[PDB]
Amino acid sequence: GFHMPAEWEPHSQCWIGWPERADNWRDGAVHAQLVFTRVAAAISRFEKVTVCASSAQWENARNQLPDHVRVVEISSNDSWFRDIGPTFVVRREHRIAGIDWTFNSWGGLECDWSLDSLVKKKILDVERIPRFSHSMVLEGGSIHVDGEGTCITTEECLLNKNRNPHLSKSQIEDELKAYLGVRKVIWLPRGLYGDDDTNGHVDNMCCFVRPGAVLLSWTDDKTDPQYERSEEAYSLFSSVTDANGRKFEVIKLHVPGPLYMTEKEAAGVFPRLPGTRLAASYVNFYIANGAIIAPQFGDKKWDDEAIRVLSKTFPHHEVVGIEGSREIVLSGGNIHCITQQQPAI
Amino acid sequence: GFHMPAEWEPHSQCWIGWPERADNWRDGAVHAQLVFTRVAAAISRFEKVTVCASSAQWENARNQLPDHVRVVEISSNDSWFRDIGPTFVVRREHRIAGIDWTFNSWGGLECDWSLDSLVKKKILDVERIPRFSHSMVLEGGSIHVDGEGTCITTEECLLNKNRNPHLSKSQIEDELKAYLGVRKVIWLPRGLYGDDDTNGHVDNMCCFVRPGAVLLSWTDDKTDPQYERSEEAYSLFSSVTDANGRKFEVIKLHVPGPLYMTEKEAAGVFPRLPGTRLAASYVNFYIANGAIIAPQFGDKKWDDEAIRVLSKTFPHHEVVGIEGSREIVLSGGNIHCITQQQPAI
Ligand code: NA
Ligand code: NA
Ligand code: NA
Ligand code: NA
Repeated sequence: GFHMPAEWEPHSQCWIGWPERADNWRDGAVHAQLVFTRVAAAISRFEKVTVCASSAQWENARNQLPDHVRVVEISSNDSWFRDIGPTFVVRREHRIAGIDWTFNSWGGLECDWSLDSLVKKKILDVERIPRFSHSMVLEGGSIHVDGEGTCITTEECLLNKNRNPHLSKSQIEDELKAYLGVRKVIWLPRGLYGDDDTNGHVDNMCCFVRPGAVLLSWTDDKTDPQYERSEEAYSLFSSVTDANGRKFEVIKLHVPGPLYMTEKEAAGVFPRLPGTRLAASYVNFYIANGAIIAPQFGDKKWDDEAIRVLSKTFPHHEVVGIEGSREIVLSGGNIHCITQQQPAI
Repeated sequence: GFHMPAEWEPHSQCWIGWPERADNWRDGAVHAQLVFTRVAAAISRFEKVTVCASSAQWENARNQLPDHVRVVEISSNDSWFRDIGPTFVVRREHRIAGIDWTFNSWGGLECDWSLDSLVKKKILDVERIPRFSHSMVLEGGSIHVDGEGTCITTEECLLNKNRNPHLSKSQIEDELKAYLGVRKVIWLPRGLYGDDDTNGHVDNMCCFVRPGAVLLSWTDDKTDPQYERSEEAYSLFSSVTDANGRKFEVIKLHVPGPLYMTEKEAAGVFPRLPGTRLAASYVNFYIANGAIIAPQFGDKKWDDEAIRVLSKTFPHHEVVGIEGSREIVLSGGNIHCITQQQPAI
């Protein structure tokens, strides 16, 4: 009787990690920490925030973050709490639980994720919230829900042999149905071009706005490899209905750039290579209570256009652009990847 | 308008650390961890418990402790949360706060306590409880209160030049009055003989049973050096009144032994020396909601007598003796030293 509510439904708080590993974040994560502070501070205007830092980083996080953000000590390999935090479910006796999916470092065998694996159970232990363990590998960034019985995902990620090669698509779909409380799963073939680290997480490709409506990463440039992925997703959405028999409205959200890691950015990481195409999309935003917390990549034309489209799309939410989001995407993710909502009960 | 309530007043939870340092706990703390589990499990029958472990120990603590005990990650140098946890105060607007006294490793300059110093603020941050910082050095084990305006302490500890040599007795007393919400401080000259590590903490010498009544560490052996300390305290209690003008009832609680570290015990620590007299007293018990959690040192005569006296003294509480408490005292403390109550509001 539990289900995953939509991200726009009310939250009691948001969980965020704290970056530090010098081999993934340039210059010892100094720039990324400034942006994590900016994101946490912005979200905290709208809902309570907990930032989780290692022992070595706790004082730094506590100094940078404002007093009304809670700072706890939770050790991790890295700081992508969308994927390593628990996925909370509600039953409207316990009324909230967390799903502890198995983590495997985004298909990483094919190199240590043991601390990251413990993040789900540690957060649930802090909150004294029951844990539902699952042997299936899954990351929260790979699924999206409308809270009304529909889930969207990508085949590129969930059917990759680096995830659950013991399972067929039907078996995976049945676990999503049972654990997320959904009745229909929409399988986009592919996520964002260039998102090789996650194998095409849906949260970088498409998300719900409301039941029956999605934002879709888009480019008007038919010569760019993103075009065929976005067009294929657009065609799928235009050909199917949701779990309640609604047609989809699709709103295009144009990708920046393309953006590429510079020599200076790559040199700061102790592998991240000069010229690497960045997996950048404005779709990787977080919905906080009454707010959209949206990336800004330092590409003025597309940054301003994304704020315009998000403001029109979410007319009852305050849209907040976060300067410096390029510093998150240099390490492979964005605002949605670093957050995990806790639904209110 | 805040004051420290008595330890027998209702608690919302109890905070406990988790031992691990091989240079203070024999055999890598394996024996002490069994006893910390025993104490936490016993307290948890009566009130909620949080055990705080380092990243390296979190899984071990989580395995040993029962499911209804919360396990959080808080780093520390060592695990004496009576002295390194916050002292909570209540105002019956915020109704609870924590005092963050300065810690200095029990006068330790005259050798690293930087992580221990952060424990107070970390616990208050987890709970989102306001923090009152104090520049004065103080450990919670060095004071005891009745919740009705009286505090007892020792001169041996608080007037030692290794604590607050900038302050006179009057200045220290005024800080206790202001921060604990007390109107009279009773200064025992001395704590327990042999308690050189803490310089005679009151919690190993004497504690309140109820307003107007104390338990006092005692020996009938006039040849033992404890006798003159206990007799001096008995005479003081018999000569003064409390903050409300009550005379004191004194109940004697006979020390075990004396007990001495064995060669085998000392050899297990990676300094703790063979033959060291142990600073052992049954006074170092914890009052949980409706329970007395009391040491048992493996000295059958005095262990049984302590349970008899505590059961008579606290007729409305369940007395629970903890087997293996000698393993705590080998490292310089006991059940009261490893706990810190959080008062209910
Ligand atoms: Na701060
Ligand atoms: Na991958
Ligand atoms: Na356990
Ligand atoms: Na000392």
